[PDB]
Amino acid sequence: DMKKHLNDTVSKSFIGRFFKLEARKTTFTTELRAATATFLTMAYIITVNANILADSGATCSINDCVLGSNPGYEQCISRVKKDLVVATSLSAMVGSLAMGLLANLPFGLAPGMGANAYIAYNVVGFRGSGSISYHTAMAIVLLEGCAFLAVSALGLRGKLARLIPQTVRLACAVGIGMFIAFVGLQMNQGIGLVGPDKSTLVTLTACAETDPVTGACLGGKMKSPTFWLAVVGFLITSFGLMKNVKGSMIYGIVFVTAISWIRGTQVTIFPHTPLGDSNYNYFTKIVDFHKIQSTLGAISFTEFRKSEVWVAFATLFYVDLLGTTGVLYTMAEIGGFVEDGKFEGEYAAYLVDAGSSVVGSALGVTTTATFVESSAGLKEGGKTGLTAVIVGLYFLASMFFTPLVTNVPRWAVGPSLVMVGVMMMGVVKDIRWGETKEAVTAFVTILLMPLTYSIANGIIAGIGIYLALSMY
Amino acid sequence: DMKKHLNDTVSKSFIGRFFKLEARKTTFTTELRAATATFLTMAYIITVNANILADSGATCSINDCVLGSNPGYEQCISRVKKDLVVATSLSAMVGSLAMGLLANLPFGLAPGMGANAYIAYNVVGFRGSGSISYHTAMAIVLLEGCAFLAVSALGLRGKLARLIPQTVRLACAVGIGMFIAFVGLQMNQGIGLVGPDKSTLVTLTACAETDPVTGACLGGKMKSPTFWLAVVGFLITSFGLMKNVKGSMIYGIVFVTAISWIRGTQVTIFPHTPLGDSNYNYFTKIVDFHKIQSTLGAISFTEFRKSEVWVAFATLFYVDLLGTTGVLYTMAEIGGFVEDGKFEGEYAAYLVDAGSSVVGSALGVTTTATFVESSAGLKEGGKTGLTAVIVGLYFLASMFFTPLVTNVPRWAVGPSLVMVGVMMMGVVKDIRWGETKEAVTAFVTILLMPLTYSIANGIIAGIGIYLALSMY
Ligand SMILES: C/C(=C\CNc1ncnc2[nH]cnc12)CO
Ligand SMILES: C/C(=C\CNc1ncnc2[nH]cnc12)CO
Repeated sequence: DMKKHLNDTVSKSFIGRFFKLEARKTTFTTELRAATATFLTMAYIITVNANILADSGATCSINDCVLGSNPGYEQCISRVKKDLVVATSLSAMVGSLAMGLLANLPFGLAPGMGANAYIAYNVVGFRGSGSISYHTAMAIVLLEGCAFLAVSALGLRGKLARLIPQTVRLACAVGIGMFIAFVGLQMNQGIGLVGPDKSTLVTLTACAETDPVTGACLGGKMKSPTFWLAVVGFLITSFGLMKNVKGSMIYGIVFVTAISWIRGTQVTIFPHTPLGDSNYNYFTKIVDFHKIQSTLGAISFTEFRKSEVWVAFATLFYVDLLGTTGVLYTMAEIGGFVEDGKFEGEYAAYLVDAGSSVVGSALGVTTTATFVESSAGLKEGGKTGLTAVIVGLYFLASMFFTPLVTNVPRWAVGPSLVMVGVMMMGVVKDIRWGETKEAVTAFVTILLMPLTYSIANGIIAGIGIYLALSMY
Repeated sequence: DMKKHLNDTVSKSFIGRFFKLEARKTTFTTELRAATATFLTMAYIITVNANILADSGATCSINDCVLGSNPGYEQCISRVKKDLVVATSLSAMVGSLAMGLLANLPFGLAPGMGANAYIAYNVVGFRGSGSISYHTAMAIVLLEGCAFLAVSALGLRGKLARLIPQTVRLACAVGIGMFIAFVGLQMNQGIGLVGPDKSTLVTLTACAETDPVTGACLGGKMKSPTFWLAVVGFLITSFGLMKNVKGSMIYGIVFVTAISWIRGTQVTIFPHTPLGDSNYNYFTKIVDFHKIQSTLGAISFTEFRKSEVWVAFATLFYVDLLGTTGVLYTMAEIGGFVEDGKFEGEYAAYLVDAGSSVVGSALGVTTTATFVESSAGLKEGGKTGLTAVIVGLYFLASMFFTPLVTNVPRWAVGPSLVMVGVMMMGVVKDIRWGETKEAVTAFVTILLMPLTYSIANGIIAGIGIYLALSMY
């Protein structure tokens, strides 16, 4: 019986009374279990979001040498990838802690997919491409976060995110899902299923004897030793949604990485090059305390005088308004929160999702949103902020394992990137495909995002068609 | 009143009694109007299917000169494109006539989208690419048609097209729609919205100062004089489905072509090169009788001893079985045809759709299927084969205008190719997106077709995942 003794020494204490444990009937153990489930569902991103931003033009320029395979640049990119893990863990612990404390909402915060890909692979490019360097991207994040905080402070978001047509938002979500799936197939961040061609633009080039320098290959199709390991990892992950295990994405990532940690095999991650020797020597120790040394703060408000920047600002505004106008209300009816027209926390909910982006802009991360993959805790129990606090505590006591998170091979996150798109595509059945007016714009927005390799292009081409087709 | 006098001099005559005009109550005028509507809906393909097969490695090899911009090869490709128009018109008149006469079904036959793209852009390649030359493709069509006729003669199709899982077929249809939309964007058959890149694989390159030889460009984005004309033609076409005009696709094609026929403008199709002079000199006359001289018959059963051929045979079998198991029954409930379990013509319907592919294999065309875009006649009236016969008569008296169909610019069919994909995508809301088992395979099949630029790759990757995920 002493189990229930833990629910009277806590509920009647200050901690229980502060969160109103007696109201919205629940127990401390149930809230802890819900927090554990929603952490296991979400924990993947700490190693997924680290590998996307790392290969996105690190802070060191040619002065510390880009794409020429020089060990000097490789050491810097290793250090930067080491720092972004801690940065993402900190940005997930904060925000989640505020949402737990400022409001009584059992949610979680972390830099989600979709804004990280946008600023990572379109404006900063792949290791020095694009138009704007790394500092200007974080300046843009700062400006967008401040603007969204101002907009949510005194009410316009409800009156601004409701006038957008109901089809463009869903089409944009599907297009972002397709693009995040597409980016996980090239031999730059993905597994290597898609390669270049001369006659056509795309061609199946799972390719064994590949060219290390450029990216082409010299014969051998669908016989890559690492591509098949990635495929079996994807199958292991996919056999985790059926039969409904708690967390399967991290299970597949862990299995693939653990198989890859063997030294000497053809799918290894620690080769005999001295880069591999240094990586292994760092990997010997498991627990390591790391302090940010490179991307602690780097903001430059000196290039806000040209174009190709404010377009990114508008696109980030549109994507972040798409993200939050949706998931927040959706994961309110699952629990016993929704009333006739109120959340009892909606106003305080929108404030944190914008406030904990200013703290992340000068930290190494992108804008954050409440995770949709957190209903695994709501569907069990817990009605107050005893899950957000525990999630923040977990993320805080998950950054000490940096050596086990900075050596994940890039072919272990390809399945995760593909599965994110599969999960996102599920909303495509709510679009009214009957009328031509919605079908044309939805199809254009969906198709133009992965083919042209741009999200802003898709949004700007979907808005124009919908505007022109209704010129009355 | 003499209008109704036309319904007694015909219904009581041999023509009326043969088609049982008194039964399945209808009138001759109603059937003629339905035939007119279903011809206007379908007529586009005569200029759409001609431009796809023309730029697919014409029969003349390097001996009559490939992609080097030599006038000798250009004359041959012009002659071949001239011949395929008549070939497609003949293949549409036949088959439709048989379906009108052999059975009492008010449908129409023509070489539909999806098998033409497959054999055109994957196995014969773009002007000499691929593994198999033109003759082997028609031999494959002959073999597939004979095999399907044998299978439909004594019953297996009902017992063979029903065991395929309900998700793979829909995913394949959506993937073919996406691929047919994708193929209409490159600067080879499409308008020019998508071009190559070095860092990424795809990049928006609507590009004004393009390179005539290779396909790249030398600066200027989204400022192509012909791309904007194609866009406005697409808008004209799309403002034809809302407000429900009879036929709008051919309207947009005609408008774009008529604007393009002006000589001297920047979007012209008759430049001052002597190729343009010869094309214009042929275009002076409007009505011209043409006889097939190059692709009348060319079948070679000499290379059926290697691989990379029977794979195409299996893929064609799968696609053609997907096509017919669906549309035929669907456009049976619209009219008063469906009974408890019978069509009164199902067995005779499946026979013609396979028989009129043998006649087309040694004619210049691909496998044909009953057009889904023929319900425009069913939804008005007509219950017997007084529309198929009229459709065949129209197609017969539509091949005399070859000069007005062989000079259509390639940027006038891009909107049509895009719109076909938009119309095909509408079935995506019947797939069960809830269970992971169907969602994963549907997403993989949908995504892998346009990205890898192959339909067989998508089918073979969607079948394997569904088989592996159910290994019990
Ligand atoms: C709106 C933004 C991100 C949204 N991304 C996500 N939003 C909600 N749930 C998720 N799960 C994974 N990624 C996400 C940028 O702050
Ligand atoms: C099965 C095949 C083609 C199917 N294509 C089509 N099938 C049905 N309706 C259409 N409208 C345009 N194209 C089509 C090949 O014979």
